Amino acid sequence: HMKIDILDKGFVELVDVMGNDLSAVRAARVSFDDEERDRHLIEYLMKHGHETPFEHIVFTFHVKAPIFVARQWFRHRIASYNELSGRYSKLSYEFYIPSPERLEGYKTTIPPERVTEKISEIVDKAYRTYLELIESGVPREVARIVLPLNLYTRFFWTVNARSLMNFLNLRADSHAQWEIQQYALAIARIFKEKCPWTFEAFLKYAYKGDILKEVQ
Amino acid sequence: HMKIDILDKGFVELVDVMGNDLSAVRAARVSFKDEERDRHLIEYLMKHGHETPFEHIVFTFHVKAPIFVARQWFRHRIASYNELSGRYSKLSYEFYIPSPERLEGYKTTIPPERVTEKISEIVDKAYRTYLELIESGVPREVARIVLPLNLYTRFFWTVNARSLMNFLNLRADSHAQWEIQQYALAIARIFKEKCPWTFEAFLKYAYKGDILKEVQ
Amino acid sequence: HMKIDILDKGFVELVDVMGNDLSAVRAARVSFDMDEERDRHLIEYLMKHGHETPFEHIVFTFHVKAPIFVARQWFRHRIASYNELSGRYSKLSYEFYIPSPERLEGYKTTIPPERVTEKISEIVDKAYRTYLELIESGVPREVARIVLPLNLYTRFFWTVNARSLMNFLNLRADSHAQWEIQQYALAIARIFKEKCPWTFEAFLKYAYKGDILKEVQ
Amino acid sequence: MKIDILDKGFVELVDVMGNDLSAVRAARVSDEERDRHLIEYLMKHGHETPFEHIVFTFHVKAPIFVARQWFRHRIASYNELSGRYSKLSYEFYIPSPERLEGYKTTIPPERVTEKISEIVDKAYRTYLELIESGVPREVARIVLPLNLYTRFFWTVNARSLMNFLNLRADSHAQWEIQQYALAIARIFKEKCPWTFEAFLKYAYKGDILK
Ligand SMILES: Cc1cc2c(cc1C)N(C[C@H](O)[C@H](O)[C@H](O)COP(=O)(O)OP(=O)(O)OC[C@H]1O[C@@H](n3cnc4c(N)ncnc43)[C@H](O)[C@@H]1O)c1[nH]c(=O)[nH]c(=O)c1N2C=O
Ligand SMILES: Cc1cc2c(cc1C)N(C[C@H](O)[C@H](O)[C@H](O)COP(=O)(O)OP(=O)(O)OC[C@H]1O[C@@H](n3cnc4c(N)ncnc43)[C@H](O)[C@@H]1O)c1[nH]c(=O)[nH]c(=O)c1N2C=O
Ligand SMILES: Cc1cc2c(cc1C)N(C[C@H](O)[C@H](O)[C@H](O)COP(=O)(O)OP(=O)(O)OC[C@H]1O[C@@H](n3cnc4c(N)ncnc43)[C@H](O)[C@@H]1O)c1[nH]c(=O)[nH]c(=O)c1N2C=O
Ligand SMILES: Cc1cc2c(cc1C)N(C[C@H](O)[C@H](O)[C@H](O)COP(=O)(O)OP(=O)(O)OC[C@H]1O[C@@H](n3cnc4c(N)ncnc43)[C@H](O)[C@@H]1O)c1[nH]c(=O)[nH]c(=O)c1N2
Repeated sequence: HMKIDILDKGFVELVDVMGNDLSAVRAARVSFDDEERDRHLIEYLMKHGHETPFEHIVFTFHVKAPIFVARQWFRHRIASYNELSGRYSKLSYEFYIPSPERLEGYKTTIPPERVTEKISEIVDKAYRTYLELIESGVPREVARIVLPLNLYTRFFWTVNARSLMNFLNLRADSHAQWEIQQYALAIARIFKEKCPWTFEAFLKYAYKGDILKEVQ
Repeated sequence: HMKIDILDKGFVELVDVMGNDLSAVRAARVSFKDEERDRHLIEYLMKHGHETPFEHIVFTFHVKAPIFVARQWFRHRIASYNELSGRYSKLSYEFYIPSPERLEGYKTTIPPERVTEKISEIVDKAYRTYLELIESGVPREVARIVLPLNLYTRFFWTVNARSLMNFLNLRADSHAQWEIQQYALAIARIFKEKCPWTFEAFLKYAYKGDILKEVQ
Repeated sequence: HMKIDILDKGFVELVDVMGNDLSAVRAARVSFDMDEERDRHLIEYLMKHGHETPFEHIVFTFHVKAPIFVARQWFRHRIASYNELSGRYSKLSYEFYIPSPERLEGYKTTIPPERVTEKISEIVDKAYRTYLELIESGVPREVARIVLPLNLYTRFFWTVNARSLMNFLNLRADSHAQWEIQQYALAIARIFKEKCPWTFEAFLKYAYKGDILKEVQ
Repeated sequence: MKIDILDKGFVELVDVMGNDLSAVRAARVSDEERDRHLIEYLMKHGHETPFEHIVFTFHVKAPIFVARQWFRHRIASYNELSGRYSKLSYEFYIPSPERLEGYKTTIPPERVTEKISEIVDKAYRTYLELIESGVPREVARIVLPLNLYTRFFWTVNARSLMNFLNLRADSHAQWEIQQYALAIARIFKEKCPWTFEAFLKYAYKGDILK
């Protein structure tokens, strides 16, 4: 299974896939079974906006992302989600602590290392308060509300190539938060590995973002 | 490939599938095996209305059906479709001619065999008019409008188990037209073969229709 | 109620609408927490930068009477709500779309365009008479109707938001789409322009991918 | 219509399209007593598509943990407060001691309320300190707790709204979202009384509304 590590404790793991570039070719021509002619069709469908044949290629991912990242991701309605229940599921209680390198470019009054320290400080205080409430008898659903937005969560993502290509135009772009951009780059990498023709054609004719045309 | 013939010239063919019953188990637990425990979870998710884990099992079918059946089918929006272009495809023109046995139960002034003959008569007249217009230079998109609603079409249907179970509840039921009931029975057969635990649980706790609890 | 007649016997009628151009402004203004000129400037900004979600808050309900072959192309738009006349039970008017000889202008035909119109009328009369003969003899509606041509008129209700409506106009109000549905999309664009003038103007200026709306008034 | 939820939250009706007859007009394509009888017929026989023609727009102010459960309902339109570009107001959900009634706790319920206020003040002060020192909003905000209030616009049709009520206006859903769901049901009852009544009588799967 393809697994790309993202941020300090996160990942993107490919669980399953249905079809390849030819799944889109079969659907566009409508018949159940030439390499150059088939790849030429992929480029034709892409450059002319014939997006429906690409809905026949489906992916299942296992993502471990911080809640603030998952909140931006889960806004993509044309997909299937299954996340860990904060009310009942036994979470690992891992948190995203940005490295000082995340603050490179911004001029700060305090050192970037002090920002990293202040984030660690408040997640430890919040987590200790949570355990103290849990130990005292407060139900999980009430005690968990004190936990920060950088807390790690795990989910299953079933998405078709069409909706995956929309996620890439929006999330694999400089206007999206750096944290989600990283997760989208891993999604693009897994997509390129499984559908090389559809990915290449996408970057050539349909891709609206910027970071995928700059980063290898 | 599983292929079930429906009506006089139609079929339902399984193109591809992603996952099995365990795909729904993995998605519900949020983790990438105990037969009794896994089957007990499928039954728990089904009886308590936890339907989202079943969206992680996806199917691709190749269906050949009359346009009046396709019109009823394509009303199911939570799916992916790709049909033959009536405007450009050099399609095989075949029509659904109901057998006299289709009219069994209804009291008719003319014999059921005469109904079958009258349908064949008018489809031949309509098809001959179409070819005459096509030969005379009329574009396909205009000449085709004279063809009857029993004209066979071909399409590719990508649907997840949840939306497939909604289709079964509605189309594999006596209230739906006899022609689509037949197509839904073939869908249920391919679904049972690939996801036996999910199909058994669905019939036991969620299935709202009638014909699937009567027909084997 | 706005009603635009399409083809020989069809129409597009506006049943209801929710919101206007300022509905999209109110929905966008919640993001960055906080005037006609300023609110029109926002619509144009959202449109040119691909911020499409605020436009989902403007919803329309239409009543369309179109030939089945047109409805088949329309109903492919899944991000909408539909409700059509039941062919199995509903009492249809039994009206058919007969193209005028002017529809065949441009194409070189061996037979005159007037003969094409006559041949279409000929076969719809034959099919309709066969249908009534089966209906009178006791054949159930669901079986007897299968002989009727694709040019037969149907009626439906269409509930669609401005975002999905703008996808429809992109695809159907374009030269690559069949002339029949282009006509229906032009009336949709007309009703959309009348209710959402700022959104429609911004749409043609920055987001519209088709061709006929930038040429036809 | 505005219904206040929890300590600082609300559900406000922005706009609505149609009423009970919008579903009647949409169904009749396929008299008060005869129209109401149709509503009950469509509901008891599972004819749900005519109800998609009644659409609502709400303005909701709810904590992030409630919004996370709400936003899982994909058959709807959402528009939320950025966070990356918006000005973070000191608005967090502090449960009252009455929220812990029923559970036996080692510390008093009033001390739980105090400990929640204590940690939100610490997290909000840390946030302002990072913001003042030059840390961008999108990075500094990650320290804020899940009880932080957010605002969003919700455009949903009656069919998807009735699915939301079957799931969220039920004892199995968290008590906080149940409260919001009761406000969604109240506004729905006021605008579509026939649809709500028939829904309660034949289609409603939950428990708290009955
Ligand atoms: C750089 C940036 C900034 C922000 C945001 C995003 C980005 C990249 N987003 C999220 C997007 O709005 C959108 O949710 C997401 O891009 C998914 O984007 P999305 O495009 O809505 O994805 P989808 O999976 O829901 O659906 C895929 C396609 O399906 C169609 N669709 C689906 N449901 C529909 C329906 N109901 N009606 C009509 N069409 C519908 C539509 O054509 C869409 O492209 C914000 N959202 C918000 O509310 N306030 C904000 O300030 C921001 N902003 C701050 O982070
Ligand atoms: C009491 C309780 C506990 C938990 C949860 C919920 C509740 C109430 N939920 C969230 C539900 O899934 C939620 O109701 C759903 O997302 C929206 O619930 P939902 O019912 O899927 O609502 P929708 O608006 O997305 O869509 C409305 C309808 O549209 C159809 N649909 C939409 N998209 C589809 C598609 N892609 N494929 C097929 N059909 C699709 C489908 O028929 C659905 O009924 C959990 N989810 C999770 O992953 N782990 C968990 O432990 C939990 N659990 C704790 O949090
Ligand atoms: C000129 C022309 C020619 C032809 C066709 C059309 C035209 C204009 N179309 C129809 C399109 O394929 C399509 O259905 C629709 O027009 C676009 O219709 P569409 O763009 O898919 O619109 P929508 O309303 O279903 O959904 C709105 C948005 O929602 C998203 N979406 C919705 N459901 C989704 C999902 N499940 N997965 C991923 N994304 C999904 C997606 O981003 C989409 O833009 C054909 N279809 C076919 O099967 N064979 C053919 O030969 C032809 N062709 C000959 O007539
Ligand atoms: C016996 C019988 C008879 C008829 C019909 C069906 C059957 C089974 N229909 C068709 C019917 O109205 C419906 O369109 C199809 O059965 C598809 O059902 P869904 O919408 O549930 O599936 P679909 O696949 O489209 O969606 C699945 C689920 O997604 C949700 N959903 C999808 N899009 C949504 C949206 N925009 N808003 C809210 N929820 C949404 C719903 O929860 C739905 O259950 C009909 N139709 C007609 O027009 N006239 C008629 O007379 C009949 N008669």
